[PDB]
Amino acid sequence: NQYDVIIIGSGIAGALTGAVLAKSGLNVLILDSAQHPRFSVGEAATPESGFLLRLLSKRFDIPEIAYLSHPDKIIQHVGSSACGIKLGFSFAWHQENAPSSPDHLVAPPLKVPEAHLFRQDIDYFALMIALKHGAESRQNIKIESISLNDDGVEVALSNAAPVKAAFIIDAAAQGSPLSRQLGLRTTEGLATDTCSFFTHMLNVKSYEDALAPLSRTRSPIELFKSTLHHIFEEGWLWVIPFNNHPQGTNQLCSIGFQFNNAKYRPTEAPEIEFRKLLKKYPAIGEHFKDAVNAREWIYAPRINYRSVQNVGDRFCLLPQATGFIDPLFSRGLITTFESILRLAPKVLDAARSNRWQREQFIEVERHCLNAVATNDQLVSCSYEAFSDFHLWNVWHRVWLSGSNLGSAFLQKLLHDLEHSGDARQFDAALEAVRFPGCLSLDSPAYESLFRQSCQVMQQAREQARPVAETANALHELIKEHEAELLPLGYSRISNRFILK
Ligand SMILES: [Ca+2]
Repeated sequence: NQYDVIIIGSGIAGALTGAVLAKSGLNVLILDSAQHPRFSVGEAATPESGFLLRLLSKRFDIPEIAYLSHPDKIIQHVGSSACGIKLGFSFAWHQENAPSSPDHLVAPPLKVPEAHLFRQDIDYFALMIALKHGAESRQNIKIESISLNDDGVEVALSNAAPVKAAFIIDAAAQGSPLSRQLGLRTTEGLATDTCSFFTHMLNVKSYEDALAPLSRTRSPIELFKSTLHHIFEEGWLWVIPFNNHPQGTNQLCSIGFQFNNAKYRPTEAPEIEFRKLLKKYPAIGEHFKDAVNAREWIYAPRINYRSVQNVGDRFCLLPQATGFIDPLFSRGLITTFESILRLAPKVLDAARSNRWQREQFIEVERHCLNAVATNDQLVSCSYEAFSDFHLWNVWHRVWLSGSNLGSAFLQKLLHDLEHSGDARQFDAALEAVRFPGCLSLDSPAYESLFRQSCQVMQQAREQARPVAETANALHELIKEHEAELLPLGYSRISNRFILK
């Protein structure tokens, strides 16, 4: 074969997959119909995504991958416009036909700052990592066909000779091109049904200046220096600044609003839907008095999908090509980076033994499809908890306790790897987790809390239960399971800023 591995898509997922494989001695070809620089959403890093990048870096000995996990390192090595800063997630709740209250907020702060990724700069830098380790890249191409054979894969291209490899990876951020032709993609059975409008803006006012200062909120973090979620019954809006870092030079702020299609369907053009949203929620409008759009609004009428399979003898779909639920909680990048970390060693074994059977990659599929299902439950139940602040306040502890447990588990895996230097042991440890794709990874007590909490929320939606009933039911579940969670005081509802 001309190449060991062909990768579709040259964003961060495809580029980092290409880098680790090329560093490990494979001949890699990255194909993309787009070209750099180009825009992309999926901007909010998490503690999980940070640890996964550091794991990728350490597992494959590529120090530059670890720069992408911390904003100071991004500023220094990628560039001063390449990120904003994030000291936590903040959630501010609103309701139609009532003034918004600065006490209807929750914001768990971080120990260590994470990044708001300016993806045009981040992704190009990541492609450069791959290129410097020997991966070939072809941009602005047109794939005529993909053929999956006994002996390999053939990709036909427009105005060029066909290219051959042993294996193909679909790392495309959108479209799921291999998923299309294989008939694997479906919306059947998903609880989440949401649309999205997104763009980048100049002169978006900070939360502190527009709505309420730190003296009024009593928040331990500036909401300006956080991934801000404005939440309400039928949907939510993100405020993700790139212009909030003291050494940063980016002027933009990412803005996206999502609707639950069961509750509200948009009928008009994006700027009209935006102005109607700000009329419904004048508190949110305070961000945008002097703001101007720095690109066209993108509308996606349904962002949710999944796939019935995602690996074969000669292929693997990375998580973005397999399934997506919603930007809420930024679970997409988490799933993506863990999947690469699980897949890459198996592709190396396969390339070195020349054995290419679906069974070799079954744990990659298991993690991916379980992650998407969990993500679907988490988000759909969250969209229901948007109906009331007190309900949201109680419910958000279910997400937080899980995520805290998952991060702690990933940190432990990193620490073990760094002190032993044992890559096989790490690969086995990640594969041996009891709940791959779930928020905790390995806590039966947490996953009991999660599953019963999700049941409470789905019943509440199906039978239109009172929000005070639903909140109390969740609160008792947290109290029941609290002893087996990290000791952060998840059950004390009066504390709206759960500190590490
Ligand atoms: Ca080779």
